[PDB]
Amino acid sequence: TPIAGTYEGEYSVIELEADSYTTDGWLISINGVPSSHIVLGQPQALEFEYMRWIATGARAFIDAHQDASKLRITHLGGGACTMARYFADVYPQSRNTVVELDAELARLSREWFDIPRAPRVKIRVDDARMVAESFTPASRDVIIRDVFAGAITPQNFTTVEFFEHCHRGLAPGGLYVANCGDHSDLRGAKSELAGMMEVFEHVAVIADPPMLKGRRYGNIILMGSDTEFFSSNSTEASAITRELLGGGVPAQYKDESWVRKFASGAQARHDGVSTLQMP
Repeated sequence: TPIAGTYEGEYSVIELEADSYTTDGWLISINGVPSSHIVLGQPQALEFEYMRWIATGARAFIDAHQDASKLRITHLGGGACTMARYFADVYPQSRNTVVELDAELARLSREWFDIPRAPRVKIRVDDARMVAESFTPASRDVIIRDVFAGAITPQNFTTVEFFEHCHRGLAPGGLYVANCGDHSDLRGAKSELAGMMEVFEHVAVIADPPMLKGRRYGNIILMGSDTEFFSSNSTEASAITRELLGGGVPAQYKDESWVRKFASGAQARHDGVSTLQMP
């Protein structure tokens, strides 16, 4: 069992709180921001809406297009390794590699956050941008980006150069999926999409409707692949939709045609010029 309290991470303060009502339920917060929720022994139980959305969009794609018995999923970030733990249970032959910045969060995840052994879930303590730059061709089938959840994504995870590294690492036709937090101008999400469209042939999104409506900050799941995404009037899209209506916040699947209009006019981002200073 986890022990409730405050833990000093390498890059963050980590707080573990036991659910009052759920046996073996645990909330994990990072720098005061709720970041994951788990129920021990129930690796498919998710409480974070955007995690449910990633699960729905990624499973629809994997089920339609990929071979689960040999699936390789790279998680660039991911609070408590919970998404990795989820996919490891849904796809019991999958190999999930989580690249985590914080050595102490990595250690707590292995000890207390109820993950299966490596290679089903394998943690690498490293800078995720640097790991992406070293991807070799066709070395993974899915990449899930979930860095610093709750914050606007660091710029180096949003550029054409980053997406090009991800594209090289993906098996032909593989899936890129990102959690993007944005406030209601949506300039961040739209610029990420603009960069993704230079790199991947196809894009789709799963969106929080009150954020699209400018009511609040929210999450949008950005998907890119050289494989076509389902169209809005398909039976697969209806199945995705029924799942998206099952959470506490009903969400919407938007197909490539919608995304190209949504992000029209947005400018892709590029890595900044080098600002390295030498002694």
